Amino acid sequence: LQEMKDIGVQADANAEMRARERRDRLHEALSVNRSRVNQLEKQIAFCEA
Amino acid sequence: LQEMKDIGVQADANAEMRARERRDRLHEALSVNRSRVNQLEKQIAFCEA
Repeated sequence: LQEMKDIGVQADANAEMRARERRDRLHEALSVNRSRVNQLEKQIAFCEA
Repeated sequence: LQEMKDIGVQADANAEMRARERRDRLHEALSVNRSRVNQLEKQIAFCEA
């Protein structure tokens, strides 16, 4: 129980599913935003050249 | 010790230091590799054109 106080995380079953859903949708959104950025930078680099 | 084998990690302090050092040298080398590839790609696209 002291180890639980040291890590300082509530980790409720409801909180766990909610946390993974938000961070997983965020991981895919980051990958999509970064892919758009890379695509637009390649197009812009081609336009410059 | 069974829990330590269920999480599947050796967890030795001397190995922890050696592992982090080897990974950090590789992370630094990879960052340099990406940068080199980006400038040489610019050179390639420009010189070919």
